[PDB]
Amino acid sequence: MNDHIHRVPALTEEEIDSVAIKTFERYALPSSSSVKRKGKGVTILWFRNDLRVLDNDALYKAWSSSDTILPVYCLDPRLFHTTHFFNFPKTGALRGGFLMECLVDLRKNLMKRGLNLLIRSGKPEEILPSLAKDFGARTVFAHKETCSEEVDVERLVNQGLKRVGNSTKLELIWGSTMYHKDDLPFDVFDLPDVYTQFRKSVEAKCSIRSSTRIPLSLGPTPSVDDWGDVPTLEKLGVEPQEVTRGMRFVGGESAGVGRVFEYFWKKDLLKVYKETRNGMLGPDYSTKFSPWLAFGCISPRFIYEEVQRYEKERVANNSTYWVLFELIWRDYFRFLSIKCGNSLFHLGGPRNVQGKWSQDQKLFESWRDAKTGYPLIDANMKELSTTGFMSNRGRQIVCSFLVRDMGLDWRMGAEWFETCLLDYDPCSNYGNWTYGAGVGNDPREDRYFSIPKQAQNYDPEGEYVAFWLQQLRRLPKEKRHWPGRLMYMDTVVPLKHGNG
Amino acid sequence: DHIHRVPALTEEEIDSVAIKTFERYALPSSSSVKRKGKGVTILWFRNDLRVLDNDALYKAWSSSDTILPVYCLDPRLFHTTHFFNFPKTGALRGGFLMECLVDLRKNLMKRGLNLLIRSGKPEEILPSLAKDFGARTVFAHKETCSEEVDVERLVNQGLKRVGNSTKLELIWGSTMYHKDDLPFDVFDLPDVYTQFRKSVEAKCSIRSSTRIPLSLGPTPSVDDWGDVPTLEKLGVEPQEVTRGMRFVGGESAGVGRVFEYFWKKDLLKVYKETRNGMLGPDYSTKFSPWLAFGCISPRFIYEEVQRYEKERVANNSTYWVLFELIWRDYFRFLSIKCGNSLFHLGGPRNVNGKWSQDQKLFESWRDAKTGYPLIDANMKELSTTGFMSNRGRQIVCSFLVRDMGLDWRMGAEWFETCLLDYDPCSNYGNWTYGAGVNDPRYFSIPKQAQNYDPEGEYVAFWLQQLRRLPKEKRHWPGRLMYMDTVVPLKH
DNA sequence: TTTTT
DNA sequence: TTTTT
Ligand SMILES: Cc1cc2nc3c(=O)[nH]c(=O)nc-3n(C[C@H](O)[C@H](O)[C@H](O)COP(=O)(O)OP(=O)(O)OC[C@H]3O[C@@H](n4cnc5c(N)ncnc54)[C@H](O)[C@@H]3O)c2cc1C
Ligand SMILES: Cc1cc2nc3c(=O)[nH]c(=O)nc-3n(C[C@H](O)[C@H](O)[C@H](O)COP(=O)(O)OP(=O)(O)OC[C@H]3O[C@@H](n4cnc5c(N)ncnc54)[C@H](O)[C@@H]3O)c2cc1C
Ligand SMILES: Nc1nc(=O)c2c([nH]1)NC[C@@H]1CN(c3ccc(C(=O)N[C@@H](CCC(=O)O)C(=O)O)cc3)CN21
Ligand SMILES: Nc1nc(=O)c2c([nH]1)NC[C@@H]1CN(c3ccc(C(=O)N[C@@H](CCC(=O)O)C(=O)O)cc3)CN21
Ligand SMILES: [Cl-]
Ligand SMILES: [Cl-]
Ligand SMILES: [Cl-]
Repeated sequence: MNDHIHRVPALTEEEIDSVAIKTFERYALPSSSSVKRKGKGVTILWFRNDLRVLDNDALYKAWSSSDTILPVYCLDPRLFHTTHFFNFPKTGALRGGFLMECLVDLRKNLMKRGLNLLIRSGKPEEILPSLAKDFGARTVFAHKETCSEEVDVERLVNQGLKRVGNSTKLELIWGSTMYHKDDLPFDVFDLPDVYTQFRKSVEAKCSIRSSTRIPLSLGPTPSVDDWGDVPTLEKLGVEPQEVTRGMRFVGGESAGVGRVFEYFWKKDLLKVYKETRNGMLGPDYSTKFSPWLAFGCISPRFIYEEVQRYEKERVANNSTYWVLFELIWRDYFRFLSIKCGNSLFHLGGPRNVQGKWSQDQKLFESWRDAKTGYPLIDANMKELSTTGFMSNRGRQIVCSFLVRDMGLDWRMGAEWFETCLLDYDPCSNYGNWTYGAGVGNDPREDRYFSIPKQAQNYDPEGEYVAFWLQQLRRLPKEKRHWPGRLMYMDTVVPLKHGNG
Repeated sequence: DHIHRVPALTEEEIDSVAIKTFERYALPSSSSVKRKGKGVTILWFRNDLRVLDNDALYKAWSSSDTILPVYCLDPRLFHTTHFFNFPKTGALRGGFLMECLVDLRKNLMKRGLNLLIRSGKPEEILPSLAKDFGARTVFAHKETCSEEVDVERLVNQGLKRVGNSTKLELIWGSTMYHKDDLPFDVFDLPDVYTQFRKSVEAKCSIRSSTRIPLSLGPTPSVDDWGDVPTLEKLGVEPQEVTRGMRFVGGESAGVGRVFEYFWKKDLLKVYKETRNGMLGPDYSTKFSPWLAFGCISPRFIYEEVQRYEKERVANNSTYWVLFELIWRDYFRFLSIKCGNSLFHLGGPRNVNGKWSQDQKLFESWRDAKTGYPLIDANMKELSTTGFMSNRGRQIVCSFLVRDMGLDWRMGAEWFETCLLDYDPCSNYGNWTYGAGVNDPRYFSIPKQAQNYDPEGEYVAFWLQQLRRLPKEKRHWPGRLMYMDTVVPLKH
């Protein structure tokens, strides 16, 4: 396989810059004298989880409705407080570091287009109105978000701008999804409660829009005395962390488009994606696009166009389709977050299921700290805390284990994923947790995963567990799955099914 | 005949009062706001059938040099109810709607505009008009519930299909407190009304009503402004009010009733004392039918309350009218938070109980043959007038759910057919609340009869056979004097 | 019913 | 906890 730490993408920094230039050139708006800018005044572009220049409608609209743009990112102190119910760190060190890399790359890429990124630490509803006043901005453009916390910030910013006068308007633009909200065959209040019904409808009745093309010249900015430093984690009360084993994701749009190139074109792996996507070990088994999608470093419309080109130039098969099937799951949970609102975060979930659930700290800590006694579980939980990533197969398994085998309040698992995952997204995280916990609005199915069966089918040689739990390396297949207590450790709970 | 027009003003008195109200609130001139070169716009009316305090109308006017107002008679409005298939719009509300449209056209014409009336789906009508007239924009008020928001989607996509350029602009209205001014996003709306009320009263201001110029013209050149469709064309047999309150449709009549209730009769200052009554126009504002169609707005009502508090009296009753309008806002915002759970058997909380849909039981409730005078008189008033007292609505809801054990949506859908003031937010909001399937309650029929109809005058008015009887037997008559009871009382 | 003893 | 045995 290779026992080195695996950079994602694995491209050299010079390969990344070359691919980035070619990609930006391929999708560039071939000049635009037709767009009228003169006399349109100053605008502020407020970045959140859309840290890219490519295929960015908020940026396009800001540019087309102004003569001067002030791009701004606010490091919101609330991002580094604690989680809602159980008070874990709101943002763990690994995602914190990924965010900083995203910001460094965004500033660099904006500079290539005649702009810069203003960085400030503080609450957007305090920073943005002050900037709008100082620079005389007519508008603040930003992407629309869906969940409670984010929409509350939108309200506070809008009310803040109002409080300094009329004129300055907050303009929120839909983004994030492969299928556009406005193009759906239903309002989101009537979103089907079954995914298959949603997928069939959009596939039959909708089209995917082309990527928005962005000009190579986006300047000028206003005259700014201090563009601000990239913040450091220590200032935010977070101890920096470096990956010591496994995958080391690299933040930013440049690296993100680099990974699309790497996975699709250089390694030619898209043609077998459906075959390998239930793997757990290494970068090759799946796209690994999720951290870049969560921060908006890349966009699904861009990915879809790359898939289209791959299908023309190389091959179209069930694997080239399945990547889109999975991006449609991302769309679904995004839209479902609007339909469900805060019931997405409640114990009973969307259908308000009753009864039970332990919050035993000792049990939870054994799951969190990879000390359950089941190698399959512990390896996954160790991968998570070490790298900020876990395989899709692993996420499903550790969810079932915590809910069903341990009997724990599922929100303890969801909030720990919120702390740890580079790709943390409230819609996808709480969506999949409620789905896996059996508290979604989807019809009743008892989705119990057998740990022994999962180990045999998806880690048949014990390669995955041996990688993360190196004391198991010397053992053959069967002991890797079931090592026994002295070699490994005690089991904290019995298994509900598939032998105790 | 014992028929009471609401308001009790002649058509000419209504005109006089409306003129004075329009002039009081008129925007004094406005050459300042420039219009020239701004092109054609379409104003799409739905349940906002007024000129006063209309932000959709003002924005359409300020962003254009020419305005085409349109109302579409949507055929889906005259199909059937969702679960139990009663008429989607009953004859009495249908008649009220047509009167509102005639008045709106009149009031728009007096401002140099007109009203284009077409029968059909907005998503088919509006894009065609946009294209033919070269409209840059279609302005309309934003709605909150599934059916209305689906029409918004279909119109938007229909405009995209003719081309880019033509944009649908949806404006928040309807409420006393503005959505954008709330101290929380609607996803975090308090599940208890009292917390909502205390929050908005402490942290929000009520905006001044939007003032409208007296001259709004011109319109485009239009060949046929369209006739008002008859109820018979739409598959509804006309119905007249044969007894009780006869509400008069339109903004003019609505502003007339505000004048009548507040100023002519001076009743606002006792509103809280009288509001649990059931007989006659005097006991409450009776604003609801005009509010439901948007013939009047709560910001205008608040401005009239302020003036009354200055020119007449301020006390607990003058406040209480605002308290109740805040309930209207709450259910509107709750419709967004709850979505379609507002219409489901289990409600927002998804309660799992057991509920009969027995057709025989439901019909004795519907047709005022329960054998309980208080219940039957209220149900008769509803079917005869399209209105029922607030006190009555609470009682008949309690009776249907708890004494008869019926699926509450049967009663909610019957209200949807009959009520002049039908509003999905307020109706299904109040039914879920009353049925105990709300976000956060039994009525004793005998107690209610004694406390809110002591002399039996209400039941006697609607139930002719009780009129001869003394109050003792008006409360509890019996089989021979009235009829048998279809179910016993739970308590 | 995406992925599930 | 609008009105509530
Ligand atoms: C308990 C649990 C929690 C999860 N939390 C998150 C989360 O916080 N953020 C997140 O992005 N995904 C989450 N997922 C979904 C999924 O596991 C990850 O998106 C996936 O593992 C990322 O790896 P990849 O990019 O190589 O995925 P691929 O298999 O290559 O899929 C391609 C893309 O499709 C999307 N996708 C794939 N599967 C899902 C899915 N199950 N739900 C939604 N989108 C999907 C992602 O954008 C992903 O990048 C969660 C799943 C579970 C079971
Ligand atoms: C089962 C049930 C169903 C209802 N259905 C509707 C409906 O479809 N449409 C509707 O407008 N009202 C509905 N209501 C609320 C209320 O009964 C009526 O608004 C009221 O009777 C109208 O009479 P009024 O204008 O004279 O009220 P007033 O006592 O004079 O109150 C003034 C205004 O405040 C508002 N208001 C008062 N009470 C309520 C309330 N409980 N909920 C919301 N707003 C209120 C109304 O806009 C009303 O016009 C319902 C109540 C119940 C119990
Ligand atoms: N990025 C992100 N955005 C979020 O909105 C979010 C997360 N992450 N992670 C988990 C938290 C928890 N979420 C919650 C959980 C509960 C309520 C809630 O119950 N609110 C009440 C109203 C206010 C109150 O009384 O607390 C409700 O009735 O909905 C809201 C948001 C928001 N969640
Ligand atoms: N004016 C008005 N507007 C409405 O939206 C409305 C009324 N009146 N009167 C009652 C009906 C019933 N309402 C309903 C009831 C159920 C769903 C519903 O359950 N929809 C599904 C998705 C579509 C489906 O599967 O049927 C859902 O999951 O929410 C929607 C609207 C809309 N209601
Ligand atoms: Cl976008
Ligand atoms: Cl308005
Ligand atoms: Cl009467």
